[PDB]
Amino acid sequence: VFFSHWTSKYKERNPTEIAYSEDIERIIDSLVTDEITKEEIIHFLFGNFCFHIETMNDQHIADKFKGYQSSCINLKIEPKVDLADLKDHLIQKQQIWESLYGKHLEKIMLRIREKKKKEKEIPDITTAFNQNAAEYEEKYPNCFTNDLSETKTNFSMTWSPSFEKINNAIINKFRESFKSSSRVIYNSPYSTNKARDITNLVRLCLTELSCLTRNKNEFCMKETGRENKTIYFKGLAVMNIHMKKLIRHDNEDSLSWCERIKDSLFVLHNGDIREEGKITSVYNNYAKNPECLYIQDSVLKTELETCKKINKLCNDLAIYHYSEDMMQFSKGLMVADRYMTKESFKILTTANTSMMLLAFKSGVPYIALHIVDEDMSDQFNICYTKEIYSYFRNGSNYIYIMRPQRLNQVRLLSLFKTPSKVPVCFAQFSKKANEMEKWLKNKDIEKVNVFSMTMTVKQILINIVFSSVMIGTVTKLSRMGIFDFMRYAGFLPLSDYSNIKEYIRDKFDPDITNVADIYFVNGIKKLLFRMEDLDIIGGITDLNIKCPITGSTLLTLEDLYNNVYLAIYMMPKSLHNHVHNLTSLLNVPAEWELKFRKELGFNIFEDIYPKKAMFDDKDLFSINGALNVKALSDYYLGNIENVGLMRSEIENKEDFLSPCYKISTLKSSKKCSQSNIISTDEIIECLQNAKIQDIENWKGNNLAIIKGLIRTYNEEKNRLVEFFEDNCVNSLYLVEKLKEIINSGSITVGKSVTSKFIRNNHPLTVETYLKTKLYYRNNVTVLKSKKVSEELYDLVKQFHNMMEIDLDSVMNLGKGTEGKKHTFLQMLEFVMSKAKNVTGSVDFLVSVFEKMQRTKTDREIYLMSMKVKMMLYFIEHTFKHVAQSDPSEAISISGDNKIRALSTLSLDTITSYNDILNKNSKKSRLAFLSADQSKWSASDLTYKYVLAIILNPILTTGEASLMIECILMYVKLKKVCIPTDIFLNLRKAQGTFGQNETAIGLLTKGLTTNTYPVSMNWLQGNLNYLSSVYHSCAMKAYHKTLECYKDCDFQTRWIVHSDDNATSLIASGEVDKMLTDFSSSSLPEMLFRSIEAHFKSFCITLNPKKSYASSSEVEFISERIVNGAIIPLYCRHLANCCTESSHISYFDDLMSLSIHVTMLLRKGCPNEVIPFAYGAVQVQALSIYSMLPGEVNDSIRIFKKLGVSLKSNEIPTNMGGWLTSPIEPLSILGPSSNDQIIYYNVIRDFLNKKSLEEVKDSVSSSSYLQMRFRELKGKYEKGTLEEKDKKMIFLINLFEKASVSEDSDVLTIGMKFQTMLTQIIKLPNFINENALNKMSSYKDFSKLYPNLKKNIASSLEMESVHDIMIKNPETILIAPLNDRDFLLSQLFMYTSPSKRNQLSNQSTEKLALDRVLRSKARTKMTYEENMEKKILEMLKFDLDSYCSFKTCVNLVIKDVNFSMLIPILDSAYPCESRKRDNYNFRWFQTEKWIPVVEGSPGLVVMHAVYGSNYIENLGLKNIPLTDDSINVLTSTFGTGLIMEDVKSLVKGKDSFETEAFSNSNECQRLVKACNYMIAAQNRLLAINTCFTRKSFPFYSKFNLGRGFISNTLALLSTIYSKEES
RNA sequence: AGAGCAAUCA
Repeated sequence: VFFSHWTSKYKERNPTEIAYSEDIERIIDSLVTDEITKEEIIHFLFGNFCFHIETMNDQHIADKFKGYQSSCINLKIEPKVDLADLKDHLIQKQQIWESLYGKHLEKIMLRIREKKKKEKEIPDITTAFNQNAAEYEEKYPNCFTNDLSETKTNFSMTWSPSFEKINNAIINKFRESFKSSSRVIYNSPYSTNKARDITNLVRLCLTELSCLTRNKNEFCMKETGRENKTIYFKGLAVMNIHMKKLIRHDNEDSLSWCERIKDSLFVLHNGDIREEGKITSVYNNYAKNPECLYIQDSVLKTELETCKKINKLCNDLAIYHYSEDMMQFSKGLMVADRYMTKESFKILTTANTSMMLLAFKSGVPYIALHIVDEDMSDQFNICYTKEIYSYFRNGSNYIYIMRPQRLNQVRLLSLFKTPSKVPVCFAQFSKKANEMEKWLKNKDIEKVNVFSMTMTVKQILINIVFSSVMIGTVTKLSRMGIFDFMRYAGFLPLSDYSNIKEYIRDKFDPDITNVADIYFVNGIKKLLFRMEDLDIIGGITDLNIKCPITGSTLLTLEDLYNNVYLAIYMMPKSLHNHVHNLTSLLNVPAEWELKFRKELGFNIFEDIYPKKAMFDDKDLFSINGALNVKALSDYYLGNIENVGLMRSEIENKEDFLSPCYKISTLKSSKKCSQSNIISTDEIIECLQNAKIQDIENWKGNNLAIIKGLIRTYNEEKNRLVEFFEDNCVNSLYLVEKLKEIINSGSITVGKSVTSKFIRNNHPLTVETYLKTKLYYRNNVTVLKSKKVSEELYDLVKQFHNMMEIDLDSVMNLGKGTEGKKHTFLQMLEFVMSKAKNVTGSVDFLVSVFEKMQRTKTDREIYLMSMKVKMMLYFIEHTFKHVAQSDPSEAISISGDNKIRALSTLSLDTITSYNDILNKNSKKSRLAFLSADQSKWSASDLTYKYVLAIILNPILTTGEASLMIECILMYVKLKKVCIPTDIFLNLRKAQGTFGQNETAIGLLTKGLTTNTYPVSMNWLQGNLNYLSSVYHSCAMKAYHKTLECYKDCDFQTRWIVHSDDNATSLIASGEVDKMLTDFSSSSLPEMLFRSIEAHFKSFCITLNPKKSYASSSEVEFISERIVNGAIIPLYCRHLANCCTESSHISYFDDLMSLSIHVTMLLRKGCPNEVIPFAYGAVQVQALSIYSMLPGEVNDSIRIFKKLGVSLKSNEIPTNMGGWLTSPIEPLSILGPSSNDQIIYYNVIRDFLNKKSLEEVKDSVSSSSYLQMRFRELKGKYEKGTLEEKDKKMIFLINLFEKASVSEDSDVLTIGMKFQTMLTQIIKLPNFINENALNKMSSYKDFSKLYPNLKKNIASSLEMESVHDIMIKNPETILIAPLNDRDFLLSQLFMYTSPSKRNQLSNQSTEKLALDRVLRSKARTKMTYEENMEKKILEMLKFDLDSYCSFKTCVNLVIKDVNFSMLIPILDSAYPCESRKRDNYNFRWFQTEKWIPVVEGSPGLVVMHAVYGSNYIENLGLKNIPLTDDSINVLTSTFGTGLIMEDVKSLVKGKDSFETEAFSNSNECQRLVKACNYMIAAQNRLLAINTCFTRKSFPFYSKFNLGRGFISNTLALLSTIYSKEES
């Protein structure tokens, strides 16, 4: 049935004695027990498919039986002759294999009893802290000091005192103040030549050098005296342009000092006099009158007043002005990295009236100067006692000079995100503080003041201000460490967890280097002391204390979880040093491989002899062996039901029989890191053709090779001599030529210059130096990051025997659909036959790159080659559907909603069954376990998967052999290549200081090899489905083992993600005797110890610290759920709103952040934080791209200057507008709703109607838009235009010019936003030529069409190129149908300007600085002038825009979601009758969705957390617009190649005449009007489509659809929140 | 002086 096709060519290959390795024989020989022998285990293993015989085809049964007979013949036994004999043997087997679970149960009970007695008990938390400090002191001697005057800087690198007096005025004020007598006073750091030098330097630079000037602020130094030069040079000598000093955790002096620091900072913040600014304007717009974001304003009146009071406190506590000063100073410091030299300096002044920075030429050093009044002098001295060098007095003021500093670009960006970070932290902490929010509710907005506060509330406010500043201005790494400890130290209020003292004893890092984080450490210590003192409301009886903001009288656990996780998630990412981070990341697999190698008996040099028979129920690296195959057989038998249907579904849905470019994963542009090196033949032939007469004529590769071998002769003479001996016959000739070269004197030599030799030279030089350096009878290679699409193009070229690109070979074959194609497994078998040949095993080589994981500890990403990527795709996608049939598995998720769906399904099913089973039973106990495995990749085995390939009943004999061969080569041939820069750094350090090395220097033979072996550690992310299938198999085996206990009945449930586990267990019966036998005091303790023992038997290492068992709380990955009620956890979206952006435009960034705003609205956030989230995303977008109000490059200012009739809130977001949509259309529809509402409002205003029903009823009748356009034309002709008509003209022309926009040569088969408009304005990216030159498709393009196309004859070549494009339009119009449409499309992608900038490699952090430099520049006109001429061209009428107006009206009206949301939003009853009976943020739930998911019916909920569908798919019209605009563009290029003044053609061919008729009018609009009435819908056989009609079908029906209706669905409420009433 | 703790950037 269903025509089972042989999907391989390896039909005659068996898993044993036919594949490349004989490891299967000793895998078998290591599996024999005392009761089950060799013929028994091979009978079961190679013939257990007979249970899956009712649902397989006859060819499948015959092939598997022939494979069984061949394998049993190969393994030297007598096979069974018939199926009935095999079934009789198999039922005898199933008896002797079912007699194992009792032995396994006794083994885990003995293991639990053995592990119980070995532990040591920590007496208390203080002793745990002392033991951690003692072991850290043993690791680092003399680290702890008692002198506080030698620690690090306290208040980061920033100092912002408030100023009381209302660019050159501040500078000459500092000039006037800095000319008094020398009354310089120095201070001790905690109660002096550098201070004298810096004081003389600042007084010289402020007296004699500031008045040669440039750019009104930057001055140099040449024409001054010798004494002034000496003072300046001493100042820069001071500037410079283990040694750990730590303080203990039990210091009370640091606590008192930090309390005084907090009080002095709060006194300092209450002195500012400014009341206008840039951040203040946007935040006061969004939060001063927050009723403009809601629809039903009158039904809630406490929430909006609380938001207003928080905004008033932010205004009165200088939060906005402090953030503005930080952002301005960071922008100035980023800008100051310019073409200046070391003898010139810059003066930086922000809008603050008395703060000055002296910036000099790693970073930019600077000096800060402040002028404080007499009343705040002592508080300034206390608050900044660490960082004051000197101060003096002038009149009634004090002048302060601060220390020299230095900052990196990432820290400058982190300080640049201060207005996004700080105010939302202030808002959330002030909301979560109970006494603060009740005082704000008690007092009125006219009477809230700082000086009217109770002392407790004032202390809470001081803690909130200090915590908000220290969170939003994070620069160091000790804060990152203590917040990671605060992340993992929240497991106190649960049951048995085994990390109340062990986690603090092991994983705590006492890296306290200043006195500000002593506050956080004391807060977490107070919380743990209170917890150890001894749905769910917490803190009303625990009486605990918030870690950041003290905040007594806690309401719920949700507030503390959100506060702590917001503090975790609002840290930067890329703050680690590159060399140290990469050495640690390369050191972890080296030691984790040396541990396995030294444990299991292998020495360093030998290979990976697979099974030593020590992989049998041991501790470190072992499985049971004879239990794993029974568990896998039982899992397959209970899981796989229909083998033929499952195989057919795999072949259809995953596309095994499709060509490789039809696979989405193997086609997209990622990095694959192939190997590339210059061969030795090139080097020796370059040395042969090197001419002593042409020493001065050496340019390029010859010079690079010559410098490399000159450095090799200077450093490793014997190595180079033996290299010449083993690679050239005329070694003496090469040696004497070397002597003649080095005796010429026309070259340059180099000493030890660290990584600068790599940095400022050619890569060819350093790679030939490494190759000539590390010659040890081997081949050393480096890795270069290539592209996946480019490697697929090269592989498709190589499969068709096209070694070199030929003009006629590609074009001669591939006619139509019925031309030559290929399949994925044909390519895979060709690639495997290539890679099995002897080539040095270069295909299995991995490069390691650094991921950014927001923590001080860092993860890594691995780059595997194309061949290994294809075998991993094969394995991981033939195991994808096996996980899709498992209901207890959660890697086959439909996004993020399904995770919560099956988590709540597990919890509510086990709670319901416990409530059912509790009635009239003997005893009942329930437990849950949130588990996290220790090391999922390094500590696990890989030969456990070979045992799982064989038992698969889906596969047949021949594909399982190929998978076994792939895995056996993957284990044995894998190695990791060290990057060249850190390799040379390690070699230099070992040469000059160490002469000995660590585990990496033991795996490498004394740092003489670039690559080191890693074998049993399959790297992270490579096997994500197989490991989860094995995890579920292990859990099912655990349940079947628990079934064997006689006294009690156990029911287990589990949810499996890779490296995750959420187990739940109900036990009934003799629970006391059961717990006595299991040596546990409670069921969570039993579950913890039994799961640990069983997983250790299944080679899965459980982490005893970061895993906890409880009785009512489950945590799968996040968003913990208690008693069937979920905890929201919106703080991830809250922190993502303020930190992460794409930095590609303003429009795209605004929609990307609005996605997070919508998701935060769906996750159930309080009403107060919503305007601050609006302001935060607006501050980020406007501060990076379209400048925030108060400066040049605005948009409202440009509109006001040009006098456009649109209002301030009517600007669309593509023109630089603001996110001004209401909240319910945002939460339901999405970020495109503001553009839709703007267009709908101007459409209703122009058509003079009242309701959407009337508008659509008038539009649906014909002869209406024509008469409206005729009336508008007559009004423009007479000149009696109105405001509504001008707005409609502007928006019609905006929609018409959005089709043109700029850089619109993109194919864009799938868009990101599905928005109605386009981007319109794009700053040109940083485009190079070297990265374009490295591409092999670019080399093929430059070889096939010559160097005239590299960057008369060029015109005719481009004419021929577009002629062959016009002759085959399917190449540029469709994604590649077959061969002769993919590779030549890749060559065709390089034609014309503005098509080669689609290949971009700029990171998201190196693009923001480029955009900051680019926006204040000419890229040539300007940004503001480009915008001004765009509105000047847009304000005119322009003719034949009726079709654009009609399509705009149709696209607005036709949306079913909009047309069903708008009347029910306009006519929704406000409250009651089971709508709005609660008011504590229980209106954000009901009025958001309950009329809507009752309008779109199928629900009964009142309080829910939503995971929505992709119902707003507004992308079925923009893709036709893009496709026929692309066809119009290439037709325009062809006809402009033909002739000029193309308005009417000269009667060429039929395609030219039809394209002339197309572009006489608007082609996209008239083909839309044609497809509106025609219903052809041809079958796309690529034969009759050209026969029927060329142009209109070829750019109408070839987008696989026309303009049709959308679909609505009921928003998919995952599960309820806890219902309140 | 500042950043970091593989003996690193200035």
